[PDB]
Amino acid sequence: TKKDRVNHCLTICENIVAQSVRNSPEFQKLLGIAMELFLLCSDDAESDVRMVADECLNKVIKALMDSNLPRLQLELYKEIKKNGAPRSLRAALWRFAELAHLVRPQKCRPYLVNLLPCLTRTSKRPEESVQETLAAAVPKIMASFGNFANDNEIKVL
Repeated sequence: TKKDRVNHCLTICENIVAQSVRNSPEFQKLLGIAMELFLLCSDDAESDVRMVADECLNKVIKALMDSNLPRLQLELYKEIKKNGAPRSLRAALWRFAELAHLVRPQKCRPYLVNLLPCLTRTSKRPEESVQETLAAAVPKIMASFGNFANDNEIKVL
């Protein structure tokens, strides 16, 4: 049934964006649980649950980019590292490729080293939907991180 999941998503979404403090550790615990909730709902059989969780990811990202990118991008990476179902993987992949230009020079080297194993796993997959998302993601990820690579890391890619 769509109604239970739609109402749960929209409730968690509205609770997180309406909260003004945006900086406590308990808010970051709740935020991780919401990124897990919406990226799970991105894979649901019911099309309304997918559409709502996509709108909730886009809302909660744009509501928090001034305050919590260093956890929004961590949870999107924690989904790409799992190598899961096509929809939840894609729902993290294209979002992480948008947010890649906002990452600090202080963290580009860590994120590249952590993403090379993900990029060389997601490249193996038979799904043309995942491969067409990866074709949009690589040009944006490498424009953000490609100066932080060693020559051997480029060759492995």
